[PDB]
Amino acid sequence: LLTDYGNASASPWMKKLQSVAQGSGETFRILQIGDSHTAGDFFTDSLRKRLQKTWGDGGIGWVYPANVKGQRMAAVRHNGNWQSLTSRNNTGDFPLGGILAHTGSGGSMTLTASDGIASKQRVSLFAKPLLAEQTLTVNGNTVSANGGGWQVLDTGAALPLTIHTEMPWDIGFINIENPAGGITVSAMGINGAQLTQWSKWRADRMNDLAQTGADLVILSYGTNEAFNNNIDIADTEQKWLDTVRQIRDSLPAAGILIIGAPESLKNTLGVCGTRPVRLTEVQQMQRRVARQGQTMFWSWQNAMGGICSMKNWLNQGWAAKDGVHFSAKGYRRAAEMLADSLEELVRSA
Repeated sequence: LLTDYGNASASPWMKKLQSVAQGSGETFRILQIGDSHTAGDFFTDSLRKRLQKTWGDGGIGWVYPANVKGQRMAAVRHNGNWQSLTSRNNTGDFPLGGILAHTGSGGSMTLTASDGIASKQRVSLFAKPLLAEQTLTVNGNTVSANGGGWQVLDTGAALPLTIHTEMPWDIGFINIENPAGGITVSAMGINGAQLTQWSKWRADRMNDLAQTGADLVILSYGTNEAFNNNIDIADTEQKWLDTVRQIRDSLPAAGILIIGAPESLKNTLGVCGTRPVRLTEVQQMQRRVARQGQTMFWSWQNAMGGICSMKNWLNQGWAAKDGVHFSAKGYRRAAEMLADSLEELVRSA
């Protein structure tokens, strides 16, 4: 299921994960960026709870600044007055990930962890203040910008977290990491997104990517590319290759895992089919990019039983009625196979 077209065992990130597994106390950061399967958080949260039991709870990682309509965070509940906006249907000066929230004046947001937390955690925010040296507060502590523009505010707090803004700010993702180290899985999804649609994000998005501190980037797209009957594979392959090349430029020390689209059905009509017309070209392309870019490739379709399997998963309650999206227990099944593959790769070093 997992093919390594690079050199996993020799990699700097491998060495970091190993070090964390003995309890170096560092944080190993997994950042999954992708479409609806990522945006729902069922895949990533299942992945999170497993790799955290295996190698340590590093915290929730990077989460939304506010509720995002039709999208989901599993590790935090949001309660407040900020208004989110995403690159899905809209234009905006987006930080990496396509999500921001307007705090407005006298704004307020509380993040409460679905489980237990206790102590001070490391907190980091993508933020952009209206005025240059502006402030907000985090559990009552004044936290200050330096100059204007998008930037990362480094602070510390315990959960639950309350962020007060007297005057307007735009807030991106928020990082929340356990100081004792371990693993974080961060879900940066947009419903319906394609990998090339990072272009909708601000020009410095890669400078944001470098700041996420990710040690392993999981790129999970392909489903909606496959739904464009008129997609141009060669050009798409170039832009995909360019994205891999740029991730490597600004995250020189990270692993890259490309998850090939799972089987989707244009029609659940008839036993087996019918697949989208361009699904196989897309799937194949994703593997070519993985090998040329020397990345890891995990075949979601092969994890399902290969071709003509989505109908099986549909019948078994693993997939949603539409034949594209999965059920919550369907995603848990997929992600667990991936976690399997990962631990398998690690143990073999």
